[PDB]
Amino acid sequence: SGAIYVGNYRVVNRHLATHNDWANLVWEDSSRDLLVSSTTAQGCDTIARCDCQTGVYYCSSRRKHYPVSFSKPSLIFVEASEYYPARYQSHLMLAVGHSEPGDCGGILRCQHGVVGIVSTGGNGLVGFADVRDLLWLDEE
Ligand SMILES: N#Cc1n[nH]c2ccccc12
Ligand SMILES: [Zn+2]
Repeated sequence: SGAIYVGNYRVVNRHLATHNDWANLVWEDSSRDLLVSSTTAQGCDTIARCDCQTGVYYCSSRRKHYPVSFSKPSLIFVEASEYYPARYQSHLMLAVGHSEPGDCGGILRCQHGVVGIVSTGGNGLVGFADVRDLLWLDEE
């Protein structure tokens, strides 16, 4: 689990979005595993605007932050999951690291701020849904 809170936006994994998230839907992309909902409270997170390929992510299944090198956001084939069929996920960044299903929502961060959230795992890889292209998260 986990979310990004920026302005009046809550960014979550689309497959973990709650009734409240869907009732307050701003934007969702199935191909990216992202959903953004509106919030009444002002969020404190800053989104990275950059093309960093290194950062640190939080891994709930290890209670650890790990530094990683990750690929630029791409269209990648993602095996079967208990929350998705085998399919192509877009805007996905891969690193070598540990990721189990409950690690979804762990934040990847660089010096510029939040890069994305854990979205995929298995085979010793961790996949992160990029948010840095969603420039609209940064105003109203
Ligand atoms: N987990 C974690 C964090 N590491 N660095 C941060 C900076 C701002 C907010 C949260 C964190
Ligand atoms: Zn950066």
